[PDB]
Formats: sequence, structure tokens, C-alpha cells
Amino acid sequence: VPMGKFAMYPDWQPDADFIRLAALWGVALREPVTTEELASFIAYWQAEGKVFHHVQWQQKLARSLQIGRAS
Amino acid sequence: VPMGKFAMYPDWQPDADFIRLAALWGVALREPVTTEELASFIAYWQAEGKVFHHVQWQQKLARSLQIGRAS
Amino acid sequence: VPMGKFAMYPDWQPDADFIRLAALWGVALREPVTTEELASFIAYWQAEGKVFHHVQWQQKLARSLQIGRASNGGLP
Amino acid sequence: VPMGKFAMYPDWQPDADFIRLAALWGVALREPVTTEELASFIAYWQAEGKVFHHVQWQQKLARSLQIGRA
Amino acid sequence: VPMGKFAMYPDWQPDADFIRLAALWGVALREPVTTEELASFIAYWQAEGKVFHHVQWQQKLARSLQIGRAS
DNA sequence: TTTTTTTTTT
Repeated sequence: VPMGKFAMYPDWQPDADFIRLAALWGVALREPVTTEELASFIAYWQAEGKVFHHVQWQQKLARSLQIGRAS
Repeated sequence: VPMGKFAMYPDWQPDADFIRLAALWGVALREPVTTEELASFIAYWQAEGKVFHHVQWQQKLARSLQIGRAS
Repeated sequence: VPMGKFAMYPDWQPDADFIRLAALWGVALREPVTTEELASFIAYWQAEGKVFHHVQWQQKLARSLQIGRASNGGLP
Repeated sequence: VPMGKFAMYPDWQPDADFIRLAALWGVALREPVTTEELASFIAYWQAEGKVFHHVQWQQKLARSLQIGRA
Repeated sequence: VPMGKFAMYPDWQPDADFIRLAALWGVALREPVTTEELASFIAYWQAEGKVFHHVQWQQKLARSLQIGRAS
């Protein structure tokens, strides 16, 4: 929701069509994002404090889910 | 594509001879660039908003593919 | 050496003295510059169009190699 | 100190208290200038051929080290 | 403080409302001048030895800060 | 006054 680059924050959410976006970027997710996966992602990146644009954060989430679920 | 430096944009494509160029720059690609790889690259850099010449964008794409496909 | 300040051009070479020069500037290169590293460097800077003296181009190349080879130490 | 505005030259050195001067100009250097850093700075500016006063060259060195070490 | 043109000297200061003046001249400073920025400016111009009026020195300071901070 | 190339939780 902020414009420009921002640090991750507790109530951030990816777009409603995140699963479709992820597929367009080459990450096939076969299950929806869970509240726990999102919370874990956010806690990690909120602590890290690095700043990204919303679309870039969604790409990081897509990649993180792909790796997390592969294991 | 535009002349001079430009921001990345949705229907950007690398050159038809991108694979040859990438090889000349030390990146041996065995497969053509996928629709998804290109879409992901573009979304990331479009958000970033930095401006480069066409040839410089192609170099970034080559390097990104090298890393992306290595894993 | 090529004289004056010039834009990067396709046939540019850092010369035979490069590795010694790089070392004097604090960049220890163990392997010579590859054809591909050089071609990539040249294509980037030729597009950029900035103009430098030969020694200043060599410094940029040294720095670029140091960073490029740092994920490893050596040539990709 | 070298007098007047001059082009950079191979044997140039900053002052013995360069670190202190740099700090006064807002550049906190943790480690002294290395032989290699100085040589690189001199080669760049010697090629460029621009002329500056000694203090102005020291300011350029301070700024270059700040960036280089970042 | 001297009237007319003068060479830059160690104890020189710009006006208390320098930030506002700078803005009126088209230089938007986000932070006050620091003691280190001022010392650096003075050392540079003192060596140069050129002479300017007080207002002209302030303009040079504004421009120098704009460039210095843009990096 | 104006030196500084380089996309990443696992």
C-alpha cells in the first residue's frame, strides 16, 4: 500500500491475485498463501529493515514460498 | 525500443540475437528466455525505475538468467 | 598507449602492463582478463559514452573485475 | 607544502595530519591511507591533468577514500 | 562580515537565515549546514584566494551543498 | 568545488 519503496510492516498483504502474479513470474503455487507463511515472511523482513517496492516484495514472497514449500 | 537511456517497460524485449550476445559477454544460455523469466525481470526493474541503455538492460538480463538458472 | 581522453571503443585493450598496474592500485588479479569479461566491460561503457584516459579506463576495468570475480575470486 | 595550483604528480603526498584534516571536513577515516589507495588516486588525477591547490587535492583524496571504502 | 569583496577566511559564517535564502535561490536544503561542510567549503575557497561579496559567497555555499549532498 | 557499475531469508 505505500507508494515507492518501504520497509515491511505487520499488516502488509500481497495482492488478491497474488497466485496468478506468481505464476506469471514463473512460480507455480498449488496452495494459497497461509496466514502463518505470510506472518513468518513479514517478521523476517520487518526485522531486516530493507526497503522494496510492493511488486518487488511480492516477488520475494513468491520466491520464498517456492523454496519454503519445496523443502 | 527507445533511443538513449530508458526505464524498463512492459513490452520490452531483448534482441532476436540475445543468446549470441549473452555468449559474447560470457553467459552461455542453453534455453531461450521464457515468457515468465522476462516478465519477472521486467516487473522488478520497472518498479525500480532506473534508466539504462538497451544494451545495458540486455547485460542485466543475461546476468539475471545466469543466476536464476544456476539454482 | 592510446592518448588523450576517449569514449570506449570495440578494439580497446588494457595492455600487457595491466596486471602489474592493477596490483599497484590494490587489485590483485590471479588470472588475466578473459575475452568475455573485456567484451562485456566494453559494451557497457561504449553505450554509456563517457570519456576517460587510458589509465582511468584501466582502473575501472580493475575495479569491475575485482567485483565480478568476488562471488568466486576467479572468472565466471 | 607544494605551492600554487598544480597538476597531480607521482611523488605527491597528503599532510602528516591528513586524517585529522579529513575529520574536520566530515570524513572519518578509521585506517590510514594505504600506498595502493594513494597510488590509484594519483594515477587517476595525474591523467586527468586538472590543477588544484594542495588543500583542495587533500579534500579530493578524503572524498575518494570515503567512497572507495564504502 | 567585511563589506565589499573579500577572500574567504577561517571564521566566516553564512547568515542565520541561510536555509531560507538558499530556498529563495532555488536550492532546497533538507538539513542545516554542518560544521564540517562549512569547514570544507572555507578551506577550499580560502586556498583558491578569489574575492567575492558576502551574498555571492552564500550563493556559492548553497550550490556547493546542493552538489555535495546530491551524491 | 566536483571520481568512483555492477538484484536477493532460507
